[PDB]
Amino acid sequence: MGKDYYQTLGLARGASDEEIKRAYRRQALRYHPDKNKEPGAEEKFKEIAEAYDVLSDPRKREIFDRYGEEGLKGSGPSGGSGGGANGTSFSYTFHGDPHAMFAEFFGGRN
Repeated sequence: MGKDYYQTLGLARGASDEEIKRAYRRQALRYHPDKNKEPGAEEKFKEIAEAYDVLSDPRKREIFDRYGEEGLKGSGPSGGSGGGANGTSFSYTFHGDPHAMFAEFFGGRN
């Protein structure tokens, strides 16, 4: 339905940076390799990692915040052109994967 980052974190849209980190920890633990091994859920984890990605990274934070998810995937206000993609397909920037951030922050623990 909706790829609401806060709903994928599992908290209120008006939550705090700290709560976003903690909420993210729960979710990253939820889909941690040693906790959950399922195809598609691995992609859900990417979507959650993406959710946080922007919450941790001001560079996509403004974007998400400004327009939302569609303005980051390439289907928002200029949907179809995806910024400069023009005719090129493009998923969420899962390259930006704060499982390295997570591994650094919490290390896959509580």
